[PDB]
Amino acid sequence: SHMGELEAIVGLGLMYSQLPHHILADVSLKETEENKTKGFDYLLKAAEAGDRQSMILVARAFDSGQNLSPDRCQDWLEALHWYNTALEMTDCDEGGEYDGMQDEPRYMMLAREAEMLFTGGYGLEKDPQRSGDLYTQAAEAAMEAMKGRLANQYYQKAEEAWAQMEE
Repeated sequence: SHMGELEAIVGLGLMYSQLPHHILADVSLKETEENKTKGFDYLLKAAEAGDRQSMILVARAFDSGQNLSPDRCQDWLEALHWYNTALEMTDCDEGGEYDGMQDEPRYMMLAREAEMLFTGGYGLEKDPQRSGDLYTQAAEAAMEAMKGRLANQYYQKAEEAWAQMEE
């Protein structure tokens, strides 16, 4: 025989009205919603909205200078103001710190604020007594957090504050 070998592929070329979605499927949305939500105005609008985490973000943004952008005047009074707010509006200070993950470390926030207030920065007033007291609150918060080393560290910092406070 001499037929049947090498079958010509004919009667093919159908089912084109389906079109695999793996090809030729523009499903890209022209809406950069996520972009403007990652913008300074949003963080601070949410800071004014009442979002504690967002307040901490803008605070550290003013402090670190990074997200504040370097083309803007570095003010630490606004930062201080926001740190105050976070501490004053937290419900984990009066015996309500039972989350497990300390995403808001009271003692470290207090410590930073203390240092800020005790140093100054031209625009921020140096109030030694507030810093001393703040170190004590920080260290006590650390004691409560079973952070003995940090407590005695800022306590030693506190002792030096009142030692230099005697002027």
